[PDB]
Amino acid sequence: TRRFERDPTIPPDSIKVYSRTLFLGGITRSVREPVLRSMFERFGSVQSLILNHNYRHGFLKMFRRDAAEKAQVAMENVPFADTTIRTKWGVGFGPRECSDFSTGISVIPIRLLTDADRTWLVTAEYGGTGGLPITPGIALDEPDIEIGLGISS
Ligand SMILES: [Cl-]
Ligand code: NA
Ligand code: NA
Repeated sequence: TRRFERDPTIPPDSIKVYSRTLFLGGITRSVREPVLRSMFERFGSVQSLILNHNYRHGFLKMFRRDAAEKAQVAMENVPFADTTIRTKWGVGFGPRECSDFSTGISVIPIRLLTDADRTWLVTAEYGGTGGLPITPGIALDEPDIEIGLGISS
């Protein structure tokens, strides 16, 4: 079910966004996408998994925030081959400075949302407002991003 919570105790003129994105550290070339995908599918459905071995990292997005929380706890520090897979909260939406890297929760002043950010929030298939306007004092899950700005599809 979509998160759309009244969260009136957060700071004025802001929204709270729960990340669905996990940062993956320790990603040596012995750590491959099909294997990580199978590991994370235990916790829920995986929406995106992109490894960049050039940087020894990857980014995972779960369809559901609750699945991301379960995955982050279970996969926080996993010995594997020549490395240790280290799963931490990432940020996939909004200003990076607004994201608490300890918890994967952003509190974002509405004034810092770009027009693309605003549009993605209200039109996202997963996360976001579920088609409602952005107003202060609401908590939401990370929306899907990086698609065209449109309301016809
Ligand atoms: Cl799921
Ligand atoms: Na590393
Ligand atoms: Na570390």
